[PDB]
Amino acid sequence: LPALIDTQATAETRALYRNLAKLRYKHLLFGHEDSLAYGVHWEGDMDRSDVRDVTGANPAVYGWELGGLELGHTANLDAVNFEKMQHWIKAGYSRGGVITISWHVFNPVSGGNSWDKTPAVHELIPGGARHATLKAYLDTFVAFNEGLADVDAQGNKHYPPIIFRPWHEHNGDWFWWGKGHASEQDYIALWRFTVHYLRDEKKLRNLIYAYSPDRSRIDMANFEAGYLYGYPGDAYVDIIGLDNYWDVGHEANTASADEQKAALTASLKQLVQIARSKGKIAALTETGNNRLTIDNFWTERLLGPISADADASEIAYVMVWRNANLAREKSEQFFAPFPGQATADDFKRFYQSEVVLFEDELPPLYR
Ligand SMILES: OC[C@H]1CNC[C@@H](O)[C@@H]1O[C@@H]1O[C@H](CO)[C@@H](O)[C@H](O)[C@@H]1O
Ligand code: NA
Ligand code: NA
Repeated sequence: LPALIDTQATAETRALYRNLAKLRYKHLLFGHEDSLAYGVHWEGDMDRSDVRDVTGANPAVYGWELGGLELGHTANLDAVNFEKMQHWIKAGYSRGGVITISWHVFNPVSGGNSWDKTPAVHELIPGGARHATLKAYLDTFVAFNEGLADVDAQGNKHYPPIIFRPWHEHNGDWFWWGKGHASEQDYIALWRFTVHYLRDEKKLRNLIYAYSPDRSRIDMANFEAGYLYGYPGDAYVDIIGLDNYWDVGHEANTASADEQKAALTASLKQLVQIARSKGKIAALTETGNNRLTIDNFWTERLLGPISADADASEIAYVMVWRNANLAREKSEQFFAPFPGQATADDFKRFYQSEVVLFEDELPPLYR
């Protein structure tokens, strides 16, 4: 019953959205960022994942990241080669997995990265001096997407559906498109242009658009108002997402574990209520406990609070962030386990739950 904002979406893209809308009541898809690219202790293998090394299964949802594509780089900001990324997207999709993409766009004004707060949104939007730059940046995604296509025996082109999740965590102040660096109206203009350009001008038909504020900057006494800061309108969003690392044990959060569990459930309950009111689908688009320091994290801090409330449980998927490779990145950072990591057995339990689906037990999402 939810309908995509692209009324002409490909059959496979329509099917994915419809099937997520059906599956969400009884199930939760598990996702991992950069899951096939590397893990904490390995890089180079062309078909491997830390998640699979622990559980025997790939994640159901594969997250990927485009930052640097817009500058013509051959690899993204975490050194993931774009040609390999296209291969991995196609491989995951061929197995029935779901694809989602974020984009830590570099700062066009300074040439710095997404964390360089030099103002740029006002320049990029329609009427802005750098509007040609926004078009050029988006054109690089159009080209990347073409490298995901196949053409069948009848001459018809097919693509993997993509849950495209741009301009994320915009209620935070850490990215240049965030609060304090861009006005609310200019952010909305940026989002609306992104959709008009990709869906209407460029006629991409394989996208599902996900909106994803950060929970850590939402007042829980006024959740809906905070969630809807910068919301561009129902004609511009398909997935009512949320990045919530706060209620799952973030080091800076002084709330007790019991308060945090309750807040996780409440955040997802309200997310789902917003999605229901709008005819959309909700998802926990980013979460996790960096370095997996919390005993029984998966069952006690993630699955338990989601399953505690029937509204909260109607999220369609949950994705955790990447497993950075220690040999080349000096800051230890990971959100899924690897063999021998302390939470590995609890992650097996999470996988084993009847609620949680990894790639190996997905129904056919694309018909
Ligand atoms: O803390 C984990 C996430 C939370 N969401 C914002 C994101 O920037 C952050 O992780 C960083 O992600 C970038 C892009 O992949 C990466 O370069 C950094 O090293 C962090 O993983
Ligand atoms: Na669900
Ligand atoms: Na399961």
